[PDB]
Amino acid sequence: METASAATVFAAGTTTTSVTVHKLLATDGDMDKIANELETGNYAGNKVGVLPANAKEIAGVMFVWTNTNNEIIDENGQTLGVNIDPQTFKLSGAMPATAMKKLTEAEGAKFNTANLPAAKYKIYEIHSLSTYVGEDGATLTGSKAVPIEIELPLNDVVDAHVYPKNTEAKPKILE
Repeated sequence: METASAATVFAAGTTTTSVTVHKLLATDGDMDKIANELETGNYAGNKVGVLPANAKEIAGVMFVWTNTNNEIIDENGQTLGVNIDPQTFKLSGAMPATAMKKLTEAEGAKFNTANLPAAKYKIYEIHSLSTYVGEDGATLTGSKAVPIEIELPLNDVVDAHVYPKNTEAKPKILE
C-alpha cells in the first residue's frame, strides 16, 4: 500500500524524514559510565558507533512520543489530552487512541517524522503494554529508565536515532 498522498504534504523542514529509537542497558548497573561514553559522541542525531562490553541491547520495550510539556502526541503533533510525569511515569488518564507509539523489534523501532512541525519533543518508556519477560528471574535488571528529549534533524546525519538509558540499580534488600 502506498500512503504518500496523491499530492504534496508536510515535510521540507528536516535533513531526514524518520527516526529509529533503540533501547540500551548495562550488565552490572554501569549506565553512569555508559552515559559518559555517549555524551562524548554526537548521539543527539547519529547511531552509536562505539558501545562498551558492559553495555547491551533489548527488543520488546514500549515507548510513546510526547511534547515539551509532557503531553502525549500523534505523528503530526496533535495532542491526545493525556500527560505523563518525568519522575513517576504515571498517566493523567487512560491509554490514547491515535498516539505515536511502538515496541522495539530486533535492533530498535522506526518512527516517521515528516508530518511533525519543526519543534522539540520527548519519549517516554511505558511497561504497561505486553513486554519481553525480564521481571521473572531473567538477565534483565528491573531498573528505572529516565525519559528522553529530542529536536528534529537539521544535521548532516544519514539516518536519525535515539538511545534511552537507566539510572537506578538492582535492589540490595533481596537475596
